[PDB]
Amino acid sequence: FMFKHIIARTPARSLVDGLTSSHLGKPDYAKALEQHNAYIRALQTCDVDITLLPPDERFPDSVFVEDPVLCTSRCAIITRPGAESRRGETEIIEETVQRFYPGKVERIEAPGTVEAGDIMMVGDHFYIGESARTNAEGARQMIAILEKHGLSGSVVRLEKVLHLKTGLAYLEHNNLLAAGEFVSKPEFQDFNIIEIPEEESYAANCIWVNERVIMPAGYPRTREKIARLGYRVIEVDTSEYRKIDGGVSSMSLRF
Ligand SMILES: NC(=O)NCCC[C@H](N)C(=O)O
Repeated sequence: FMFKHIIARTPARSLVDGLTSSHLGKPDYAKALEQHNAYIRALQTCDVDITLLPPDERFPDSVFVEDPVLCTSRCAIITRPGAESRRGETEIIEETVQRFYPGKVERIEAPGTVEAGDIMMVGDHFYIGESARTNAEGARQMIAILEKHGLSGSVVRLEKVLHLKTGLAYLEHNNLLAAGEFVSKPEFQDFNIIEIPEEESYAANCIWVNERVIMPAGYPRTREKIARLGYRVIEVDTSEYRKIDGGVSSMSLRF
């Protein structure tokens, strides 16, 4: 398989006020702009076309387009963010999704809450984390939609991270990056688990795109663990997004 498209959104000046549970300082808007540009330039080398949406000042975290939608090979499901300040992000991305998925857009409804960063796609199976942002009802609604379309899904329990993909990344070919509490999960033991060292935990969030793997710059052990598997590794500094608990998976929709 291969992805044909990516969707992303320019960061807003209000990014400095993005939600966070970290204490790594506040994002520097000018520097964040340069990093997002570097991220797009990396994506321009991955044989995909890119749809880059304009910034929206009303939504500080709207650069993290991964959360408001789940794009699959069969349909797109608009989610329902658990974070109060981000629920409205579904509205500003709906027109784009509708253009790519005519007559194939589904949606999560109350009382469900889902943020797609909690979803990890492995073939036609979708692992969905039960977090502070994605509740069991939301997971249920999503699994039912996936099943309606011939896909499958399951719930993964978590307690220590913001979203499932904060500490996990599937790089195709059975290669799974795992950090913290996901490393010893029974559901993931038939994968080739690549345990991320503690000092480099942030680097568990990486993206496979057409045999290239885009990862945060500054995590050398992880970079070598991926490189040796045969992937073309591209390093992009995302330090300003790390400050507001986001990374490379967070910043795009890939399908
Ligand atoms: N899928 C993701 O990695 N989402 C990260 C969202 C970070 C944002 N500052 C938030 O707290 O919602």
